[PDB]
Amino acid sequence: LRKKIEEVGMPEAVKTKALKELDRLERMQQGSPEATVARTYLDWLTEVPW
Amino acid sequence: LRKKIEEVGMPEAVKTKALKELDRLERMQQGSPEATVARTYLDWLTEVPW
Repeated sequence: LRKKIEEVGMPEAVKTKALKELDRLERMQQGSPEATVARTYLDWLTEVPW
Repeated sequence: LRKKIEEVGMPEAVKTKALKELDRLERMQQGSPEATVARTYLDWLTEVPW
């Protein structure tokens, strides 16, 4: 995702929101009830057109 | 469950979705409340006709 996110487009508050999940490292390979929401969140963040 | 996921069906995104949860239930043996959720989810997912 850090390959995916530094590409063309996004503004800089988007980048400050984009550096959120570097230290959201380990809760998705085991658990958690709200772990794929951040995965999906930055998927949505890199998915919308710019 | 590995065999039955591999034979019947499935669409490929669904098969990746199922295999990324089948390895995540390494928490078994008198618990957890999270193991019995995922095991019946995989039991429902391999009995619906694809």
